[PDB]
Amino acid sequence: AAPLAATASKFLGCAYGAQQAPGFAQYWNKLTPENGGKWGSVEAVRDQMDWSTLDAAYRFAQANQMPFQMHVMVWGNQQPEWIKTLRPAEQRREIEQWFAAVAQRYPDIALLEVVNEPLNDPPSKADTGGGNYLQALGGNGDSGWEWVLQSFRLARRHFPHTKLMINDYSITSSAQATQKYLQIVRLLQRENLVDAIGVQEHAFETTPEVAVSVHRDNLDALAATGLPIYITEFDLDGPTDAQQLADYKRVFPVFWEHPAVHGITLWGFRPGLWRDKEAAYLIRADGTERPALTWLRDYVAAHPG
Ligand SMILES: O[C@@H]1[C@@H](O)[C@H](O)OC[C@H]1O
Ligand SMILES: [Ca+2]
Repeated sequence: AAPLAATASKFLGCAYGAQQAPGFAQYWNKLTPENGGKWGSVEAVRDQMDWSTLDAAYRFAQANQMPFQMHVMVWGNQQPEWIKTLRPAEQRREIEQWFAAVAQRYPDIALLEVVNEPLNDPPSKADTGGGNYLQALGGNGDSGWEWVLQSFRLARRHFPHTKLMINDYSITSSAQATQKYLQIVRLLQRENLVDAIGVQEHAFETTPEVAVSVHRDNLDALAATGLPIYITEFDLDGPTDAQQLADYKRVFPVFWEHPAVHGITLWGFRPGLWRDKEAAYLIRADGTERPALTWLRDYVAAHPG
């Protein structure tokens, strides 16, 4: 039994970790580590690196010839706790060492997610896993996004052959948010710092009060940069099987059939994925496939692009 996108022109991948492991390669052909590549997962204690969970995702991806998306170098959650109180110069040396460490250990990263959530969750908080290192990367600076520039400069320096991606949520749901995001992309491109645009597209981003057409128009706007688009963390809630199925039919094709979208990654498929309470899983606890998954296999087989 072969992955859904086996004969398609773009990948259909999934978040990977212990609860998503069973049967993974029979469904998906690309992966992102759900949690193990966050900095606070690897370096919870300063200067001792626990690569075990990240190694598990990378080794699995390689064993299965699937592209690996490193998630994530800079974010405002699940960052180490010890960095919060260091002076910015010291924080910066730690950031640099984290970049260099990842680059050395993982030579075959397909897509490096350098910054996730610049419009929503910058590393500027000092709560649990907040990081509080925005000023180590120059803060907002002249342009308003200096720290994003600095993060991508470090990634270019340390990963000279790797495709660099920016990622965020609640982008395609509004023109104003898409224009905001594209200002960051514009600033990055002044120095040719970014290679791909990611948008997460969780359930909360694609609800029907905003028409799918508006998401399509914003995809076109993002695509106007000439950069490839990736849908990075897709999920649709399933309080009933039928709501989930109807949502899949309404939402999924718009992203899948967009000529600038070069891959979609679901944010899990088995119970225990992030939106478990909302029953976003496509396979039930008893191992059975839900009607949205039945539909999705057929739809992807019929849409190779
Ligand atoms: O790491 C993921 C993040 O990028 C996004 O906010 O969705 C939840 C997290 O699991
Ligand atoms: Ca260190």
